[PDB]
Order: sequence, then structure tokens, then C-alpha cells
Amino acid sequence: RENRYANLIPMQEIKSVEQQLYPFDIYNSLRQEAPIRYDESRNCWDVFDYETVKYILKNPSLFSSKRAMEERQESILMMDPPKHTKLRNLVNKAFTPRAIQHLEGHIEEIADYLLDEVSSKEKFDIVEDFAGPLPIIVIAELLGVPIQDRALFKKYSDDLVSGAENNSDEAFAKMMQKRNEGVIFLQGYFKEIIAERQQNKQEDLISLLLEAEIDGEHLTEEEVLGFCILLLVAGNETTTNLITNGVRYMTEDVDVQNEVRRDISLVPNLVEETLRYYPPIQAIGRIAAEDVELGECKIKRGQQVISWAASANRDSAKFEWPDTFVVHRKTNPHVSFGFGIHFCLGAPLARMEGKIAFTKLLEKGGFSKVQNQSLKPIDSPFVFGVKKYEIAFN
Ligand code: HEB
Ligand SMILES: C[C@]12CC[C@H]3[C@@H](CCC4=CC(=O)CC[C@@]43C)[C@@H]1CC[C@@H]2O
Ligand SMILES: CC[C@H](C)C[C@@H](C)CCC(=O)O
Repeated sequence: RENRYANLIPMQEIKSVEQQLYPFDIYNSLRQEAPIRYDESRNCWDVFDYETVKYILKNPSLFSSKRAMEERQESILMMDPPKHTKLRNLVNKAFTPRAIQHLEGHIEEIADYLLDEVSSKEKFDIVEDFAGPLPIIVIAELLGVPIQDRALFKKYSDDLVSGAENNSDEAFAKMMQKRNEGVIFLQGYFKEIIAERQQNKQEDLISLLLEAEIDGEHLTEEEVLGFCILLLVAGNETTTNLITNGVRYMTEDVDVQNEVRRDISLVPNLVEETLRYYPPIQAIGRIAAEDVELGECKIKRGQQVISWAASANRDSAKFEWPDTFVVHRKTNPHVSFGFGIHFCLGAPLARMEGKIAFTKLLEKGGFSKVQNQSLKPIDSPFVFGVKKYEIAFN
């Protein structure tokens, strides 16, 4: 309908598969050429510098999160205050570092179990065998939803972050058909689970959402569904890329792999530097709520504003050694989890999963990438990850 969400449409500067697999040199060039620019092919402003990206994310009154192509903004991701505040306050205490600490041993058990399934494999796909399943199992248990067919839910979860091949009408229609398929299955599935919990509450998050009251009324079914699908998709698609991207970097630069294996206290730094350097989410969308001058650029009420975390994370005004993977950084103020009121609810959980995933792989011993694979980027321009990544223990 040409009101298309620009975060789903690839920039024309990113063309080849090699560029999709490492777009950061191009973002860096764009940031230096013009840190804010209007892309005519996507009808949006792209923002590349750290200070302006942070400013946008910190100013929800100026830059709205209500960017659904449909009329209804369905989950807190797409809500502005005050509604955003009331719904997020329902769940914010479930996801703190203290709230999730008890899961550490259980997540270590899942990781050990998954790596046992590949101990006497020659090589294996880190995505299918480890990085994919682990976050799906964790988020399923937190939501309270059975997910025993992980491949099925992965397929449809992936559909919900898919983008268009280009800005053609046909490409957008193909993308919307994929996303529609994921909506049919995942919405249907959670509708059934919600009905089951309505009939018999359990000790799980879905049941809490059915019990909680906002303004003296229960959540609408649409509101509970929004939580379920957002938590499922955000909880697994990104984390899988965090783990895979870290394994990717550690096999592209074995110096880092060896140093962290030999000083495992560096794993939290490795997690943060993977987020900064290979961010699972490259770009965060907003809609200008009013006219806003960002420098000389005049952004008009209602225009799309795409903030490039992948570029901000390498802005040399903010980061020393921005294009170097450094596991000894004293601070790492990346925007890979966003910033401000929508700051990732799952960040403590993602950090724990990443820490455990990397630790278990490192403690199994040295590992290498299988050479002569043709990596396949995930087909969404706001995601950074590969569909498959084969490694082998030495
Ligand atoms: C569990 C769960 C979970 C998990 C695990 C996660 C994981 C993650 N994540 Fe998250 N998130 C989430 C859940 C989550 N998540 C939510 C729910 C949200 C929403 C919030 C609001 O909106 O407030 C987010 C949000 C978010 C954001 C912001 C956006 C805006 O601003 O709009 C970002 C960037 C992110 C990223 C991410 C990553 C990178 C990862 C990995 C690594 N996240
Ligand atoms: C936008 C999104 C796909 C569409 C999802 C959205 C979560 C909220 C949601 C509620 C539904 O009932 C399905 C459609 C939507 C609107 C998802 C959050 C991450 C994912 O990319
Ligand atoms: C699914 C992971 C996050 C909830 C989504 C954010 C990264 C926003 C993505 C966007 O702004 O289109």
C-alpha cells in the first residue's frame, strides 16, 4: 500500500550477499557521508550516528513506536505511554537479573544436553543443533507454552521477522504472505493455549497475564496474545543470532576464541562485544510524532525514522576501536538492546543465555568453522544473522 514499513525493505546500498553478511563498512561510509539522510526508495529517514539514534530512542514523545502497518499496535513494542507504561509494568519484574538468576543451572543443563547430541558428530550446524533450540526451550518454559516441535515454531517465528527482497510490489507481497503464515499458526496456537489457561490457570506467565488487571479490567485477548507472540519471537530469534554471531566471530578470529577459553571470566565481555559488533537487531524503527529538526534535516510528523544500531555501535565519536572486536572494553554502551522506555525487557535473560552458551562451547574445547560453506543471510534487513553456520571441534 506504499505506507510500507521501511525497516522491512533493504537499502539499495546493500546489494550483494557478501554485503548482507558484513554491511558495516557500508553503514560506516553512509554515516560519514551523511549521518541523517532521506531514502527516496524507502520513504524514510535513516539515522546512522550514535548521538542522534540515542536521542530518538530517548524521546518517545517526539518519535512514536506506533509503527504497525495494520491499524492496531498490538504489543508493548508498538505502544506509546501511557498504555506502554501500564502493560510493561505488568511484566518488568519477571525479567530482572534477580528474577532470572535461578534459571542459570537449568540453562546450563539445556546447553549440556544439546552439546551431548553432537559430541560424536564430525561437524554440526550451530543454529539447528544449539543456538536455535536453546532460546526456544527457555522462552517456552517462561511463557508456560509447550514447544516440543522446535523446528515448527522456529519456522513460523522466523516468518514474523522476515523482510522483503527489495522495494518491489511483488517482493512486499511475498513477505506479507510469509508473515501471514506465521501469524496464522502462532496466533492460533496461543489462542488455544490462552483458552486452556482461562479454563485452568497454571503457574506461568500466560496465566498471570489472564489474572492481572489494568484500570480495573482484565487484559483483552488481543493484549495477552501480543505479549505471547512478542515474547516468543523476541525471546528466540534474536538470542539465536547472538549465539550464532558470537560463534561466527570466534571462528573468524580464533585469537578471541582462545583468549576467552583461557580466561572464562571474559565471557560477559564477549557477549557484550558480540552484541556491539554483530548486533542481532541492526535497525529500530520509529514514526515522527511531530515535526523535528535533527540538525538541518527537517523531519515531518508521520514520516518513518530508521535508527541504525549497527552503525551507532561503530560510531568512532562514541567507541574506541569501533571496527575491532575487543573483549577487554571497560564500558560498552552499545544500543543493541535499544535505549530508554522500550529498552529490551529480555536483556538479562539474553545475556545469561549468551554467557552460558559461549561458556559451554568454549569448555568443550577449540572449534573451527567448516571452510567452503556458502553462508545464507537471514532475509530481513533489520536482522543480522545467518540461517546456518557449521563448525567442528578440533
Ligand atoms: C525474554 C524476552 C526477550 C529476549 C530474550 C530478548 C532478546 C533480545 N532482544 Fe529484546 N525485547 C523483548 C523481549 C526479549 N528480547 C520485549 C518484550 C521487548 C519490548 C519492550 C518494550 O517495547 O517496552 C524488547 C525490546 C527490544 C528492543 C527495543 C526495540 C524498540 O526500541 O522498539 C531491542 C533492540 C531488542 C533486542 C534484543 C536482542 C538483540 C536480543 C538478544 C540478543 N529487544
Ligand atoms: C512485529 C512482530 C510480528 C507481528 C506481531 C508482533 C507481536 C504482536 C503481534 C500480535 C499478534 O497477534 C500477531 C501480530 C503481531 C503484530 C511481533 C513482534 C516482533 C515481530 O517482528
Ligand atoms: C524482535 C526483537 C525486538 C522486539 C524488535 C525490535 C528490535 C524493533 C525492530 C523494529 O524496530 O522493527
